Amino acid sequence: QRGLAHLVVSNFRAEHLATATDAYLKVFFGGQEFRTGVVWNNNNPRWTDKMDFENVLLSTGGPLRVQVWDADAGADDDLLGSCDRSPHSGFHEVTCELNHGRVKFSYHAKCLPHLTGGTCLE
Ligand SMILES: [Ca+2]
Repeated sequence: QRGLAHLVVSNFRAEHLATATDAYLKVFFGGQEFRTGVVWNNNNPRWTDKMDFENVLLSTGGPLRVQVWDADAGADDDLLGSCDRSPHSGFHEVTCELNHGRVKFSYHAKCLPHLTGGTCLE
């Protein structure tokens, strides 16, 4: 099958998210899902998570979706914002502007052998 790649997403951090924020991320690609921990009381959080999505369909299986949530203990959490990317092969630094502030992360996408092209369709 064409369009297949290894996808690893990392180096998650956010800026100016507010007035106190308790942020965590949910990160999706196709049917797969990761969730980070909560950084309590911080408008510029960083998370150490490395998210290996292993083999994915880079073309059709997307998008890569990052949700930035504010944990509210004893109530419903607040969705601060969300962004989508259609990943391309290589190494990429993403900046997602939110209504307030932004979230940043990197990803590496490498086509499976005998595939090439920016979305591994060739
Ligand atoms: Ca809650």
